[PDB]
Amino acid sequence: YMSRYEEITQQLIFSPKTWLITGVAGFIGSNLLEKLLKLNQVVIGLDNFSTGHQYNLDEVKTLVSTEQWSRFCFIEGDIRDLTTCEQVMKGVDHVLHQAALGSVPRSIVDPITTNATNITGFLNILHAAKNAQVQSFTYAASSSTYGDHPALPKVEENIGNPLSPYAVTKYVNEIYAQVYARTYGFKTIGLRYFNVFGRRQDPNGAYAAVIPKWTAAMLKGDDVYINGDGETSRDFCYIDNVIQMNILSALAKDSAKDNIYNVAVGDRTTLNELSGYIYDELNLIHHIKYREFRSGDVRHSQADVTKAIDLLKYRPNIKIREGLRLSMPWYVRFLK
Amino acid sequence: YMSRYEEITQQLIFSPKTWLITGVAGFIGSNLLEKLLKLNQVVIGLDNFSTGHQYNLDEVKTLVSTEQWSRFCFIEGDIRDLTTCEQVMKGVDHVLHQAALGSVPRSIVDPITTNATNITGFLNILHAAKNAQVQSFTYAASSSTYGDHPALPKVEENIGNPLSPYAVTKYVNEIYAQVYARTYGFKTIGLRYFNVFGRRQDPNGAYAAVIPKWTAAMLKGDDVYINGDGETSRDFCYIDNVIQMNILSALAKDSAKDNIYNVAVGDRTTLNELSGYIYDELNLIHHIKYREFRSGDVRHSQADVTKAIDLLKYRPNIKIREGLRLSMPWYVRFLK
Ligand SMILES: NC(=O)c1ccc[n+]([C@@H]2O[C@H](COP(=O)([O-])OP(=O)(O)OC[C@H]3O[C@@H](n4cnc5c(N)ncnc54)[C@H](O)[C@@H]3O)[C@@H](O)[C@H]2O)c1
Ligand SMILES: NC(=O)c1ccc[n+]([C@@H]2O[C@H](COP(=O)([O-])OP(=O)(O)OC[C@H]3O[C@@H](n4cnc5c(N)ncnc54)[C@H](O)[C@@H]3O)[C@@H](O)[C@H]2O)c1
Repeated sequence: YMSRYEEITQQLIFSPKTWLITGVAGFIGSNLLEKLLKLNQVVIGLDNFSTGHQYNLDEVKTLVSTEQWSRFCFIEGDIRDLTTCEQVMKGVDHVLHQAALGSVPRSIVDPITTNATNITGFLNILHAAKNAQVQSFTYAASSSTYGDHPALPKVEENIGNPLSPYAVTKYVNEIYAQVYARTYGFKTIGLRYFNVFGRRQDPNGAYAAVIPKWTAAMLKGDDVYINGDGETSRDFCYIDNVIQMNILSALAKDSAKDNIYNVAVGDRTTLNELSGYIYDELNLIHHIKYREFRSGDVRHSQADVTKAIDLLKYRPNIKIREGLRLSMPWYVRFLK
Repeated sequence: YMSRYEEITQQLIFSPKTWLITGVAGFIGSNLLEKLLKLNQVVIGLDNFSTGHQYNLDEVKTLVSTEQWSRFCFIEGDIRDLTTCEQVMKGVDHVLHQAALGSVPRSIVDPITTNATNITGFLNILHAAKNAQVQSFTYAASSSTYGDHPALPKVEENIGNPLSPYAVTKYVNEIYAQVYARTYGFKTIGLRYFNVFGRRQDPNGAYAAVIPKWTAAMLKGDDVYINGDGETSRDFCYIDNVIQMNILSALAKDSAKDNIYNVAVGDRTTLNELSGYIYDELNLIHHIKYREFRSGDVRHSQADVTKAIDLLKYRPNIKIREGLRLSMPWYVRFLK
């Protein structure tokens, strides 16, 4: 039972709000779209189809009723354009900012466009939200910001040195958000995601994340590569936990705002064990090589979620094995 | 005497280099242009005249030889456009990046514009220098990076939270510089200026700095406003010290690179004391209200410069009194 979350959702259904989702055609964005429409919220969506896809939007349309779909206004546009940022803010209550170009490798190889997308784009959205006087503002941050801090588990208040331009951009989102609270009274929540996974995470392309990447290859009978020794470890966190945290953040009490929260489950899985896990789960629905470490890549990652548990009454319910199980059927349909 | 600096300056007279100065039409940039052309260097300049002035360029031209001036290539353009950054970099040995929009209050009113010049702008120049593989890269950082840290005097390795949008941008300069060193081997030096003053520091404009502002007001007989009770203190730094630190950094040994240095005197002067000192030196060339503290003002500011003295052989040889004596005639001229 996700008790607090249950209750917040009940409020929303009775007293529906207008939400903006940037990144809405992407993985986490379209997941948020799915749930909010299912709660009868009015949603305004913004995406430029860079890493996101029209087919994410089409899938969501099939997952929700037609009255629900009718409360969704999609706007093709770019967060790098302040003007489009302000137009989409008009009448918004709740901001959920997911639009970014992710990936640590991407940032190393083009820190320029990524800076414009992830810093300039974020400030555009942040400033426009302030001027529009939204009720809340919750944005996607990153565990990569811990950097080279050696402590496990990772606690919000203790971070190291950024090890990639991607880490920098996400850290900058946090600092601008803090200064926005100091300078304007504008109180936000930043969510440091830890390896999110589930339905509609892109398996294709040179920047694919490890779970969909491997799943896709296992299905195709292709090779399953591992960047380094396989001991590199992570806190894989199924999207539903992320959707919970975004919605709790949006209706957080004021004292819980201007804070950063780890979003994860608190577990550690190595890349060796995951390789196993995905195979076992895919083999139930009836169907290995080592290379060099990825540069700018973080060694070990495990979240401490006590802070979100405490302040938001976050209840992480779906762990890695279950979440794989919920996902593999999605990837079969999608890749066939 | 300025032993190491004097040594360096003689070397340059004998074996000229190509220097890029961004912000070349500004206060610090045009002072750097003056010194480098007097040392017969090849200088590439870039400025968009946002806060800079064509007349600073005209002034520098009257102070050097036509042959010296023939080695100044001036480009009117914006560090926000990467292409123009890449162009001004070809054949450059030493980058002195000074272009930015200063002023805390400016950045509160318009955080978007400060962001674009100070972070996007800075990152474009840093990336192009990296790509052109220059010998050195030195940038204007800021004492605002100390934020709310309570130590005084201020020591490079101990900083607090950034207290305005401007402070975020200057802090982010440092972070990107450190990330470029880790990621691409590209070692920069960042210079945390404290309260620089001297010739060609704009006395006009809403964001005018205190020494020039007060000096204009004294000569016109306008009201000298003190923002608070006058015990507020600063480490006022004559330009020539800053010129010094720039050139030392440009030619620093490798191990002195990827480091941050305070650039100041190490002394603390009150606003009360300063209003005295300005008057005193103005009246030797023969010619006061109290209001609210400015919002978000720093109470006391003083640098510890031993790291500069130690690693770069800096000599803070011009103190506030001397510097004010040297600057007062320039202001009398400029203002009549
Ligand atoms: N998936 C993870 O494990 C993870 C981890 C840490 C942080 N994040 C962050 O979560 C957020 C959402 O990530 P995701 O995993 O859904 O990736 P994703 O690539 O599916 O979605 C990102 C979406 O943002 C859109 N977008 C990108 N730049 C845009 C721009 N300039 N203007 C408008 N839209 C733009 C893309 O088209 C895409 O739809 C991003 O900020 C990402 O950095 C994700
Ligand atoms: N003066 C101080 O006490 C002090 C203190 C801390 C930091 N700084 C920093 O020192 C540097 C130089 O400052 P200054 O005091 O000479 O200020 P300044 O305003 O006199 O000069 C800055 C120059 O940069 C140029 N510029 C601004 N944006 C530009 C852009 N996008 N493209 C091209 N040119 C652009 C302006 O036209 C101007 O000529 C700045 O980085 C400033 O933030 C100064």
